[PDB]
Amino acid sequence: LVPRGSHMEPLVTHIYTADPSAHVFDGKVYIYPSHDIDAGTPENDMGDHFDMRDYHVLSMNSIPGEVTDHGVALDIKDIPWAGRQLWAPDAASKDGKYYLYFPAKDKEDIFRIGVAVSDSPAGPFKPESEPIKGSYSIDPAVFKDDDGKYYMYFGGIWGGQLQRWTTGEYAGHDASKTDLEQDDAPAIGPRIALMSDDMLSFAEPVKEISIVDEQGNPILGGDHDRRFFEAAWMHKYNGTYYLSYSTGDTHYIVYATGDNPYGPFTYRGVILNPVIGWTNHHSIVEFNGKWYLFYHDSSLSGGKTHLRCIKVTELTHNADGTIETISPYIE
Ligand SMILES: [Ca+2]
Ligand code: NA
Repeated sequence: LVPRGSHMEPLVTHIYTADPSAHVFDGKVYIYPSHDIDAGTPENDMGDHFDMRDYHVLSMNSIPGEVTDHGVALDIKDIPWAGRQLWAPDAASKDGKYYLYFPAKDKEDIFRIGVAVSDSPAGPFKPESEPIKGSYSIDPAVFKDDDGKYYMYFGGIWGGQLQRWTTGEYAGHDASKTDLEQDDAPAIGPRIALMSDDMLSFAEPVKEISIVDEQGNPILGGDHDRRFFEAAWMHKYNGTYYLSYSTGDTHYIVYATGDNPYGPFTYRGVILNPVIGWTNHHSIVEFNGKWYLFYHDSSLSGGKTHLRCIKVTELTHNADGTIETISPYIE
């Protein structure tokens, strides 16, 4: 039991970890990451090489600090609706219950988002027997706004299948493997829905978020440096709403700002430059008055994209609301 997270070192090494969603529950940091395994499945752009099967919840009392692995919180074998692939999760707390939101493919090989419930932030969690009605695609972030309303941000293109949901019904397994394939049109936007009071469903039809440049024009499909790929995250600073996300094939975490949960959000700049390994996935959390960026890389595995490790670093906002770009391997 030794302290970790002082010089951007891996927070845990006994398992591979990715896609960290960090929260402060009960005055502690709780982290909800994917648990990477060396499944030896084929590698490709639809992500079959990411064949995760369970979640472990991690916690820290301080940063740096000892990282507690609380064991298996949820196993894919116990989720009745799920076929494969437990991808980037998140958690929320309401009225003394804890909710784990997770993307997984159903038995028709279509990504949906499910919820599982516990009395403890560390789990374990009991999955609902079906996924959230009207959910689709991947990478949920459930954000509690200051007014007590909770919103799920979600979506991912390419293997996350968001490009196959243009009409509210799945376009089929022969549909686009990437995006709309119209680079001069506006890019695909992430999704948002207000959550129900009981946290098991959406309280409205799912909305799509507009992301625009500094001149107010939509980010285009061809603009891979700035357009949404996956890993939506929401935080607030100065009353401004910050939508951050991964750009996928250009390997950035970027951010965009707006004045309400639904946007539009105006692209501002880069949160995190590219890491070791193809994927880049993060969260941003305030703990004891300091802001932290949780992220991952493939450093521990010697550069294997599907065997990752989570890390943390301090994140600096300026008073005008801009954020200083982090480069992962400099200081
Ligand atoms: Ca996430
Ligand atoms: Na910048």
